[PDB]
Amino acid sequence: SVGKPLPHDSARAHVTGQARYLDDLPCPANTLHLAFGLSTEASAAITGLDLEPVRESPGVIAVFTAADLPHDNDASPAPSPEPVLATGEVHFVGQPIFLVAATSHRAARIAARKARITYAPRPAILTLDQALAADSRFEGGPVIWARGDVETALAGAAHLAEGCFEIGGQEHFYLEGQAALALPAEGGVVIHCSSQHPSEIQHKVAHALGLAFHDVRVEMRRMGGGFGGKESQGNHLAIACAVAARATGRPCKMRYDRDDDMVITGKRHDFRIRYRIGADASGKLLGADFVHLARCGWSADLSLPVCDRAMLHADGSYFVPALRIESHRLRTNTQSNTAFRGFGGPQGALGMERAIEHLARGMGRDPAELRALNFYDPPEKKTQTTHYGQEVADCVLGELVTRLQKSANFTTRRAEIAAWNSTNRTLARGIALSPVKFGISFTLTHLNQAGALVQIYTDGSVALNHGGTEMGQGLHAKMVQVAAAVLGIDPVQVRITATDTSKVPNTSATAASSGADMNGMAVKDACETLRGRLAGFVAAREGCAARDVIFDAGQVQASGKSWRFAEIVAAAYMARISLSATGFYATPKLSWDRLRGQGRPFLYFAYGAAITEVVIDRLTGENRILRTDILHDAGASLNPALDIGQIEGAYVQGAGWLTTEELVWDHCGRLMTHAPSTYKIPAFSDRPRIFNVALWDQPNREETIFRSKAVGEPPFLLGISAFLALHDACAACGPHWPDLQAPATPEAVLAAVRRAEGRA
Amino acid sequence: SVGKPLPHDSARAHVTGQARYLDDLPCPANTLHLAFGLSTEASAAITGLDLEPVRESPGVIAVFTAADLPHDNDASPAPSPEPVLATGEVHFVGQPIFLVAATSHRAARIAARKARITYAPRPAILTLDQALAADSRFEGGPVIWARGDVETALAGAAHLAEGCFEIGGQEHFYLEGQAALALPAEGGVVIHCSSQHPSEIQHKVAHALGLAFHDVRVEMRRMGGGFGGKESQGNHLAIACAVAARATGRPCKMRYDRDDDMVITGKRHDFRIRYRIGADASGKLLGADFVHLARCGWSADLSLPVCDRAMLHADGSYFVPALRIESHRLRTNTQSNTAFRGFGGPQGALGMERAIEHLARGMGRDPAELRALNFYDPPEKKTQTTHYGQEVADCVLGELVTRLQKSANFTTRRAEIAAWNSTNRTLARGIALSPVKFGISFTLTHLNQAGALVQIYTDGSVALNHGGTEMGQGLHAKMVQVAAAVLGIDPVQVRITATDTSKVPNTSATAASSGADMNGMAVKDACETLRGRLAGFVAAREGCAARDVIFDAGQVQASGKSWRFAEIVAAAYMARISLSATGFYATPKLSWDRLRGQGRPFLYFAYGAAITEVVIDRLTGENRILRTDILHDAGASLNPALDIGQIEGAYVQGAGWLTTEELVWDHCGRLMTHAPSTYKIPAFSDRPRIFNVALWDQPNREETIFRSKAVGEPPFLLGISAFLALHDACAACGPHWPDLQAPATPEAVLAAVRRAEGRA
Ligand SMILES: Nc1nc2c(c(=O)[nH]1)N[C@H]1C(S)=C(S)[C@@H](COP(=O)(O)O)O[C@H]1N2
Ligand SMILES: Nc1nc2c(c(=O)[nH]1)N[C@H]1C(S)=C(S)[C@@H](COP(=O)(O)O)O[C@H]1N2
Ligand SMILES: O=c1nc2[nH][nH]cc-2c(=O)[nH]1
Ligand SMILES: O=c1nc2[nH][nH]cc-2c(=O)[nH]1
Ligand SMILES: [Ca+2]
Ligand SMILES: [Ca+2]
Repeated sequence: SVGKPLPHDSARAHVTGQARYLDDLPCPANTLHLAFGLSTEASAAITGLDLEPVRESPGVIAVFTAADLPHDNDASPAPSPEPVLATGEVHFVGQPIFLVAATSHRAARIAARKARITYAPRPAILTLDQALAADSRFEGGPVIWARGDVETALAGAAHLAEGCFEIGGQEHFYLEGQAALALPAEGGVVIHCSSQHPSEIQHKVAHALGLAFHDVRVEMRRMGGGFGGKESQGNHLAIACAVAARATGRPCKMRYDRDDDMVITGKRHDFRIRYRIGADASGKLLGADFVHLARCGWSADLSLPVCDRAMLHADGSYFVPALRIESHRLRTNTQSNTAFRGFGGPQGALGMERAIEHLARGMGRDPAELRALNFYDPPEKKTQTTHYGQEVADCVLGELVTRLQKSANFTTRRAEIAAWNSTNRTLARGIALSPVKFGISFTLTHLNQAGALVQIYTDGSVALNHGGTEMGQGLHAKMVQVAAAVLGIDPVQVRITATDTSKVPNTSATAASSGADMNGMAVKDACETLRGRLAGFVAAREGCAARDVIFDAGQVQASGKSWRFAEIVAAAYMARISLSATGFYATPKLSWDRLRGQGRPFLYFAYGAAITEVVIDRLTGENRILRTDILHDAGASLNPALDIGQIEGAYVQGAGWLTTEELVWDHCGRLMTHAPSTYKIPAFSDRPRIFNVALWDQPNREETIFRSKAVGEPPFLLGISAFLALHDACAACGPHWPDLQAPATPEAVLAAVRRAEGRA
Repeated sequence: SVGKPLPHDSARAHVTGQARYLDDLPCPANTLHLAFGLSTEASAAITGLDLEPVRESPGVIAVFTAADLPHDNDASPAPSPEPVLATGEVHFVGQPIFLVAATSHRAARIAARKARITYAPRPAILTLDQALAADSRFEGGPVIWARGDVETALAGAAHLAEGCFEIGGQEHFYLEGQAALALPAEGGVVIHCSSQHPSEIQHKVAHALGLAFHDVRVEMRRMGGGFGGKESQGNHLAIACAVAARATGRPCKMRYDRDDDMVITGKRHDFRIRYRIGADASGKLLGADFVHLARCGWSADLSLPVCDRAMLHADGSYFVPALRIESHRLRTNTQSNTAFRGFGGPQGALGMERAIEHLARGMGRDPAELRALNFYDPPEKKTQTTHYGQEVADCVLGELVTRLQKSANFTTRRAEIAAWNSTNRTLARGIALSPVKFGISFTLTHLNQAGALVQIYTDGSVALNHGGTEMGQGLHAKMVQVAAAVLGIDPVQVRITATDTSKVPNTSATAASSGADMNGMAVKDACETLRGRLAGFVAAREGCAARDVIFDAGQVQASGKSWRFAEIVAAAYMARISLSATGFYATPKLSWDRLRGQGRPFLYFAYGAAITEVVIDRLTGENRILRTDILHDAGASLNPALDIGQIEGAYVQGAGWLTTEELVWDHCGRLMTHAPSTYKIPAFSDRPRIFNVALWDQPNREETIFRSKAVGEPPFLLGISAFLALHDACAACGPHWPDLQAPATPEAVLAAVRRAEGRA
């Protein structure tokens, strides 16, 4: 079943509005609703906290403060704490300071605004330089990795390019907002939330309430979008909900209004990247030296892994004999940044990407050959390594880009464009090609495990359950498909159930594009046990050997006789053979050392390429993507439709990141862009007018679920091509380095134009 | 932990009203409430059905009729159907005809009464003779089993007794009544209910909705008692709930008001038992021939297995060279009878016990030696068999009864009584010893399976889950105990979860006193798995063998180091070892054939004995139990507290059965006793004033979880001593056979008195 383009498991339900998300679930009439009241300072001591106006507000029932917290007060996904309710001082504008449970969402919102709070302000750190200045950082100092000796390499280099440039963050904007609900259930709680990580929600709620893990059960059936935004900031909602619940005696739900959501949660780490890169006379890179300043926010969240991944991707798609990264994870008084599709990767990649382009302009070379010339070697003595020392044995980049350029009519188009430009004085088109190599697996190694539990009922139908969470990316269907493929029956007999830490325990968050790779195995593992039992039984019964019992298309065949799967199961039931099983999986071959920067942190890499073409307006910088062509490698895809879709969506999101998406804070730290009316994701019409997406269809070298390949994050990096192209257009307008910053808003583009035009 | 007298798992919650049973669960404001409208005819064709008044009644939302059922209309636990709504005709007073769904339980009841129905009455069959007469029956004819040649045997017997007697049914009176709730959950349903058989609730709900099983989940956390009454009559409530909820789009609950419950559900099968038994001059049984007429009601329900079980126990505790049974299972237009603690066994045993008393009286012998003399032989060439040919290899009655007689001062007490009676002309005391042997395992062999799913979280706590359902009998403690023992940690670390068919599938109803025998094994089975993975891991890590890793008391020990179980678990999680496992178990050695009456239908036999002392008043029949002494064999008890408890309570209920519980139908077939005000269970004061219960402590010969023994049903048979003792007091008043019938209400006793007295 694996391999066919079947629709998402809740397609119909989405499309008629029966699919329920969290705020849709029915709940008792006495359910309360909650809202945080937030700090209005970027950095201060809290000096007075009068809440009387709060308690007195209509419909309100309980109000909460760090002191009311019965046990832990900490939602951080990492060993250093992050209070859920402020403990004496605040650190960014948005930080929740107390919590309100009233008889209605509005009510709670309204009350949250009546507090009388006095602060003793303090100097605030809002910018990388400020941070740098004040040595405000995480991990007691920057992280440095080095392979070879760069300064040597670069001092003696025929060509060179130094450059510095800004990469702005990005707000997830998941259509369904953060949200959760908790229901006291004799002794313990049951939380429903919209999170990518129920096993953690469990852990944090448990600690928040002083309960052993077994007294807390998180169920989560679907999220309306997550993109990393829900890898951890689901914690504050769950904690508050469980805590209000334990106190008031009653169910408590909490959902952030959009404005709150954007102000409180984190975003993608914005980066400043400073690079020197250099090459040979023939164009082979000689070395690249990089410094990453990354804006993490006021607490650790997942900065640690994120910045590790960006370093880990600083080689972009190329082999480089010497390469250095110095990675500062700067602490600042603003939203605590966190995961976002790509998890650092795009930042590191775009780093190398910008440079190599700068390099190419420098030597009047065509960027594309320059790249193509430095891709890692194809597979099949001594294989090349990355700067962290992992052999790259499966890079099909050379082949693929070639194939893409042909199919995209790359060369010819390039000319048509030059011409067209030369005849225009107000508009310029530009086009670029960018590649992608992304590694698969958590860099924090022991997260790479998954479990599934499978049940077959006497009427032959099946209930599948696994650790992943469906956030729109088709995970469940793939897992259904794998299961139906391994048991030999039609998918229709397989039903998916909601994710539930009481059914599969100790899960990792659904992330690192590892949802399907791993859960897939786990389910397969369960289904294999089950199938095993069936064959054993059939065999003894029909005298003969298990391995000749065949399950296919809903039918079982043995010794010339054949029966319907149901008929087999019923009979195993009568025979008393267990029809239930768990299954589990752990990614092999991984080992690496973060501090040393050496090892094999990944199983295999994902690749792909994209050629985008755009036009810009020389007067105002207005601009847009006319056409894009992608060719991306999803292994032996488990579901081509489902994959094409992630590819298309990711691309858009990726581009979105480098074009109109822009975060802005005011001089006092306030988030100015905190609502769709001022934070602008790709709207329907920004879709490329011609959008060709196709897949490289080749098995994965490594032994993954049906030789497929993760496909959720990788494709997000194809967005770079858009930025690259945007920059090709500026370059066409003058002979200077456009030095286009990201995000490329029109103001930004217009600025690049002028530089290149030499008008300042 | 196994072996300690620990409290029930939910004792704190029982005692402060926090434990929630089904009607306590909170549910959405829009939930609807249901009630059936019932037939008022014992047997007729439904000719007209005006429901208009119903739809018109206040708060009503939907009304249903067989025609409205969307798919199956059948709630029977057996191959022949039993409609949930009546189809054209009715067969007893109480049979549900249509179904109302209103915005409140009262509203529903009230509307249920407004229908205008016209019937076309038919002759009804209400008594055994009638049915016998009309050849009204199930299984197309009686069932006969014969071992040896009885006629021959009897004909040539030094001693003989023929007698015939009635045994009455019994209403469960579970303190929480039948009840269920169904929640549409996108495409499928979730049922909560109060039932001993969630996997079946699943089956029937599914079939009624037209859904594969996998779209139906039943969760059942605890029942307020079941005693058999919830082995199958949970079905109608669940089907109706689900059906109403498919149609109205909203959650529907249904619980039966007492009066309804007693009129609609079934009761223990009342019996008429005819016998001839005969012996040697020395007292050894020669043969015994038995006829069982059994009133099953309008529909199959579980008559089939029940009646098999009575045949199965017609040998009571005695070896009998020849013995025959003809068992009629007669259909009648009354409540469809069903399971009840003992499931036929008591009726069968009572049968033999009456007869051997009759024989004893006939030969001027003391019943007690008569019995003592014919018990099966102890264990340790050719071992005796039962009349179904199953060797009885573990009968310790001899040893046990002896011990009981002595500890209870039997003989001296017998004398004290004779004297006392001789000085008394209005009161008479009676005393009697009665033994029990009870087979353990469903007689419908493939039912004897169970499964469990266990989880260990990274803080070391543990979530246990198995297929059995808690109904007051202590199953979840015993299961927690086994788990804690096998894993080597303190029980506090293990929490039980609600029975849930999406977690352990395809379960048998919890019954046959086999809840723990089996789930215990399965739970051991998963724990052993998990403890296996842990040892493996410690082994590898500390180099050494797994069999030397030791879990005890919450601590793990190997090569001279030790750590806390939780430290092991966390370490395993980081090593990426699955901490989840299912478990399964199927009882071995069983094989037997219903039709022939031959086989091993049981793993082992439960035994015990009870001596009861009573007084009756020769004027009105009033009477009461003064003192009871029991010695019962629970194997190596999994929890002596919990086991003494089942013995106590069961004794009471058993006596209850043969003394004040009495069912009564009027000429039209209407149940006259349908409420506690007229059906009378033992009340506090009818407890024996001196009530000594003690356990026989010997490991089971068979390999049962910790060598323990089922103790749910067997001990109910100890009630028979109460009846036998009431009969001894009658006997004490005259030289004639009292012919005491059951139930021995005071009317009944007085009647016996007079027979004995020759006063008619
Ligand atoms: N439609 C949709 N796709 C998505 C997301 C989402 O929230 N919605 N989250 C992304 C992120 S951050 C990851 S890490 C992958 C997860 O895919 P996977 O489960 O198979 O690993 O989904 C990507 N694709
Ligand atoms: N307190 C209590 N004890 C009880 C019952 C009950 O509803 N409540 N049901 C009886 C019946 S019919 C059976 S079959 C056993 C179940 O014992 P087991 O589950 O451990 O097999 O409960 C016996 N004892
Ligand atoms: O290496 C990681 N990659 C991720 N992608 N999305 C979430 C991720 C995470 O925790 N770690
Ligand atoms: O043999 C059985 N004995 C039972 N006791 N309680 C329920 C039973 C059943 O289904 N079968
Ligand atoms: Ca966010
Ligand atoms: Ca009943």
